Amino acid sequence: ALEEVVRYLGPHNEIPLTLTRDSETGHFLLKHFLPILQQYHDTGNINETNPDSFPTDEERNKLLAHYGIAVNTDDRGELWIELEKCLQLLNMLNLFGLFQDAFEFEEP
Amino acid sequence: ALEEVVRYLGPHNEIPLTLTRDSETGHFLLKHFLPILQQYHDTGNINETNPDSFPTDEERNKLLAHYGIAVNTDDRGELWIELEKCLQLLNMLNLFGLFQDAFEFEEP
Ligand SMILES: C[As](C)(=O)[O-]
Ligand SMILES: [Ca+2]
Ligand SMILES: [Ca+2]
Ligand SMILES: [Ca+2]
Repeated sequence: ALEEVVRYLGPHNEIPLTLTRDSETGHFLLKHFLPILQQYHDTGNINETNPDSFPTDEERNKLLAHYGIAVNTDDRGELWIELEKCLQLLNMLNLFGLFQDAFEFEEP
Repeated sequence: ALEEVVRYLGPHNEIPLTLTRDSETGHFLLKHFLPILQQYHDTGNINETNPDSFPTDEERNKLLAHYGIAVNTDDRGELWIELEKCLQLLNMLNLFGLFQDAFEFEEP
C-alpha cells in the first residue's frame, strides 16, 4: 500500500512537495522531488520552483548523476529512493522542518 | 502508559538510546538523550560516547540553553520533550534512520 503526506512552500504556499512511501519496500517515490531539485540546481532558490515544470528524462539523468542519487526500480519501471537519501535531500533543501509535524510514534 | 523502544550504537553496540513516550502527553523522557547530546556537543562524534558517563544537572543546563530545548515538567519534577523536538534531535544526531521503524506518517 501507499502512505502519503503533502506539505507546501513558497511565499504563498503554492509549491507542493509530496512524500509517497511504499509500505512494502519502505522507499519514497522519486518523481515528486524533481521540480524542486531542478530549481535548486539551477538557482539555489526553491521558492522559485514552478511545480508544473518537470525535468525531462535527459534532465533527470543529469540530476541523479550530479547529486549521486541511486534509485530502486519497480515492476512498472518507476523510480524510488531509500529513506536515508530522502532525509539527506530534505536536509540539503532545508525542508526537514516542513515535515517535522508529519510523523507519529508507533511502538514496534 | 509508557511506551518504549531502544536501539544501540558505537563500535561494540555499547551505547544505548532509549525513546520513552508517555501515551497521555505524547512527550518523550529527556534524560535518555543527555549522554549522546553531551558527546555530540564536545567532539561531534556520538560513536565515542562513554557508556559510563552521565551529565550533571549543571551540564544539562548548558545543553538545554545551547540547543534551545524547552522542557515539560511532570508532578515528580522529571523532564520531558515534545514529539517534534524528539524528531529534531534524532535528525540532528543522524539517528532518525536507526529508529525509522518506530515512526510512521500521520493519518490523512
Ligand atoms: C518515568 As520513570 C519514574 O521510569 O523515569
Ligand atoms: Ca522519476
Ligand atoms: Ca501532524
Ligand atoms: Ca533530565
